[PDB]
Amino acid sequence: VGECVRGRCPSGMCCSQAGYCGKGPKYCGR
Repeated sequence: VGECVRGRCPSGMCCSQAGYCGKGPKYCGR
């Protein structure tokens, strides 16, 4: 979160095209 940690995310978060992890349209969509 913030970064996708080595490409991973914490509990149910998603990874954006920018290598940044969070929850929302640009994270779980694109």
